[PDB]
Amino acid sequence: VEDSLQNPEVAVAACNAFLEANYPXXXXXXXXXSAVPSPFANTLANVLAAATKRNCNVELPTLDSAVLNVECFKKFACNGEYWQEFKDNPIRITTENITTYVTRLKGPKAAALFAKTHNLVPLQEVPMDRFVVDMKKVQVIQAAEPLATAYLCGIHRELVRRLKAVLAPNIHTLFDMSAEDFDAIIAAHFQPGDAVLETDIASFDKSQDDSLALTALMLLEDLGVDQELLDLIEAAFGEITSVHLPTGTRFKFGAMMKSGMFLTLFVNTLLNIVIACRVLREKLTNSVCAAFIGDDNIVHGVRSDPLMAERCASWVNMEVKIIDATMCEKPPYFCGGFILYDKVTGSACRVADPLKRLFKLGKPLPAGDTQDEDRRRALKDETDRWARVGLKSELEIALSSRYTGNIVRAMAKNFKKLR
Repeated sequence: VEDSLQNPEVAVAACNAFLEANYPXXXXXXXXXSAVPSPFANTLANVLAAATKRNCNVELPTLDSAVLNVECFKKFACNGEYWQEFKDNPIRITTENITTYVTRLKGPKAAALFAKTHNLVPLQEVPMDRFVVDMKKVQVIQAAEPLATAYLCGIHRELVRRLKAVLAPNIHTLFDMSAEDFDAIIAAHFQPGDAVLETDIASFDKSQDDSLALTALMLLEDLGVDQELLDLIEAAFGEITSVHLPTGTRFKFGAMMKSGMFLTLFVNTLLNIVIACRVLREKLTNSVCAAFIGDDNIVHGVRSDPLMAERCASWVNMEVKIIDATMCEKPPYFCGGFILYDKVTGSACRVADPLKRLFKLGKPLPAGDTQDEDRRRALKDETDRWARVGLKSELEIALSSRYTGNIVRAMAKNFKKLR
């Protein structure tokens, strides 16, 4: 009955019909990791506008809600340490923090000559005046742009791991996390029949609650982001993330804006954590494992109640959407894939996602673009992962939950599915 599919064109037709039926190492769709238009990075622009209204304009019912948000975040997801130590010591990036950037990106002698080229006095904080200038607020000196980019990336790395410092051992973020670390975390705590609360947030591309922007600002301040770093980020992006990008247009941005995108994703993940602290409360603290990335989160051992939703809707312009899931029954989704249970090995693993991979190969690929796995071998090997018998039934029920239903055989001829 599955014999037609091993023709490539019946396969592509079944894929088109499936992807029409359900139309609406860790692809989240340095690093430390025909559509609707939205700004370059909306949430960062919101945060900087809130920073401007911190003094230019002064909003109780929003600032009080922001305070309640920060205190829920600090009580339900944090161990309770390093807050005064992080406030009393704002983030300052050294010349060593730039070496470990230029070496890990281009090499040791590159960093030697770079520091050697900008008088990077070692063990010393990088003096901001070497790459930003006041006007008579601040502005990037157009001469040395790589320095500003490197020190923005240093801010990003320090923010990431300081968040890692403040959070409780059960709260996990996908930053700085190797695939095998995530594998171990997933395998230790996910057995067949476990309850998993999955959550999506589909509105980080639109105006915040404004209390959420002010919350993110306060949490960045508590992490060590002072007014000077704020001024730096303003000069870097305060005139860039107010503009929408043409949908259907390829852009090859510089590194400063990949870093802007990075702390945008960071602020989004922070807001995800605070929203989960807001909805789950104690059930988040006592979970043995909670994972967050961007607008994706899963929480182990927690099941919904009729009254999570009256708080899920408590945000304007936000669509916070719960999903109840059960290991091997409702296989949960997280960050471009499912959490299945390989059960020849007897452990839970995370594997990628056919709907998203196929909707991804629905777009054309040129030759100038590097192809680590061209001609659908990146598809061949995870077809081999989800067409082996320790996974395939758990996956077919996962897709019964998501979405014939045996498209994995149709996925094996490559350039036909692009259409």
